[PDB]
Amino acid sequence: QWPTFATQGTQFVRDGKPYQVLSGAIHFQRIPRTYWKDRLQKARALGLNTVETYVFWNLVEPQQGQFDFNANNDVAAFVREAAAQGLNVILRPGPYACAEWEAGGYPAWLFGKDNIRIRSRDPRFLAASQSYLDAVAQQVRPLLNHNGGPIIAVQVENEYGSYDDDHAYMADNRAMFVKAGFDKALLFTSDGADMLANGTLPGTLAVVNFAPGEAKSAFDKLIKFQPDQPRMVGEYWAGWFDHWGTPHASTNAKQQTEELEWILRQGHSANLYMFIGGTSFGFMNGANFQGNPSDHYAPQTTSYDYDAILDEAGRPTPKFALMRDVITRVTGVQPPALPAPIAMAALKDAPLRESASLWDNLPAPIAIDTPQPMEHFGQDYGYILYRTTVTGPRKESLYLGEVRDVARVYVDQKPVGSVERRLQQVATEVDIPAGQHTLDVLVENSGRINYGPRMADGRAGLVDPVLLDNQQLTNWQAFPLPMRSPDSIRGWTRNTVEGPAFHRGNLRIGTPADTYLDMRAFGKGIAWANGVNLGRHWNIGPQRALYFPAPFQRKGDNTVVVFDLDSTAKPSVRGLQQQVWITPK
Repeated sequence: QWPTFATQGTQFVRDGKPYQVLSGAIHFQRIPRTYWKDRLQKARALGLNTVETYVFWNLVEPQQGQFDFNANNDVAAFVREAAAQGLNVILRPGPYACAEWEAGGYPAWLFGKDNIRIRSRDPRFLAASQSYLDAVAQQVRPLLNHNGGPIIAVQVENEYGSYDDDHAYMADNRAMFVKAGFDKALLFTSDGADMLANGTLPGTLAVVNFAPGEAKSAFDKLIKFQPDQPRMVGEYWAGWFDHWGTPHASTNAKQQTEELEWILRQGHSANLYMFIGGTSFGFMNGANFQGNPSDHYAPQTTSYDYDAILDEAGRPTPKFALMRDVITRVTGVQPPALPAPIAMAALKDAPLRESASLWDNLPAPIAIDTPQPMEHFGQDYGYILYRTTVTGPRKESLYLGEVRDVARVYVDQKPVGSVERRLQQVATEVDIPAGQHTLDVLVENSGRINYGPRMADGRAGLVDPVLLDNQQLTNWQAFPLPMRSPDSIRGWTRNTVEGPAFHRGNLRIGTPADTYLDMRAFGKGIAWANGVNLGRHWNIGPQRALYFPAPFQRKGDNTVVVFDLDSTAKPSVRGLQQQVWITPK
């Protein structure tokens, strides 16, 4: 039996004794499962006594009614590994996680044709929430603290106060958590310090989330709001995340270390966000679109390095020893040793000598009168092509409206422009020769918005009327391109191909070892290595390589396939022992 965990006045208690929660965020779906134990042992080496993780709904119910808690989705196995390393667990199932993650964690299929309003009291959304909460609770039921397990606390929703203040909606969520059985652990909410009246529920513990430099101010607000309960920072943002096209974050370790010591010397509990951020593999990054008039769509990078205590690859940064020493001073307890370090390896340049045109890799066409977003065709992530026929000679403006999120436009497979809502673009000029010609509008889902008043419109692809000058274009074909396996690619040749195209070759590995796959030869797209979609690459930066951890590798030849929207002059890849950061173009 794990020790009991409760509150008693202004403190937490564990087996009835005063207890200060010392927690770090590790998202188990962002860390290779083989490496869960390593990251948990590093959390213990910092002096932490607790790990905290979200569950991402869109990974564990990828198709409605079809749950998956296998492999890297195995939340119960992650929790058991944490217990095995002597750590309490704080579980945050959402359903909304935020987390700089695709759609804040919401399944793509919620944005389909039924016109469900997410994060609201739409009965379809509430029923879908309950089904998901029941499923997660069944996975972890014996692990909940009142059943004798290590899960000491469970968060209800996430920062709802930054979204709205419908207290009935929050009460509905608490009641769903209770029906699922999560009341066998301490329930709580987290909010920004100015958002507590909006996001909380009387009778349920609140904790506060805040940035470096805000600790004194934010705790003053939490204590005023909730004077008779324990004090905890549910997320101390000890780092920050990146957007494509903006510099890699560099945050102030001295500030964070001194403020952490101040927090802990008050007796307050804390969760460091992130302890390690890891990677949003595949298409699973999020995006911002904030509320000010000068704010626009802003997609996040594949790496979730976060300038965290541990970097993306699990290596301690200088901030690790700084904060470890803080916790050692406060607790008076010498922490356990770090595990043996996990090595990085360099791999020689490997040409990718085969190419395959995207145009030779389309599915059967789907007939539509006007473009529709990808969820209309059952598609969650990746690309979608819209095709129609046009007649020239015309040099006119093609209006696409609010593209979600990047459109490449072609005429007879020759590029004639691009349109990104990131850049406030809604149209491109197109030159159409005399006669009939094929207009192709290829759209990338760059990641559904994960936060803010715009996140409920999670439709990806095209949604607006398409016009050429003042004439609406109708009668199209849609081609969903989720790119679920590279094994299906056809049209392979050793000739040069224009973008958009795939590129393939072997990367020989003697003994598997963590490496960064250098993407500097390429323009923009995604990459598979040994059959794993490692995520996105883009020459505008700041990230320019892709983490390829040892457990995704095999001994000997490893197939690499790289998708590039742009024509690639010299396609090849190499193994680096460090991330490549550049100043955005």
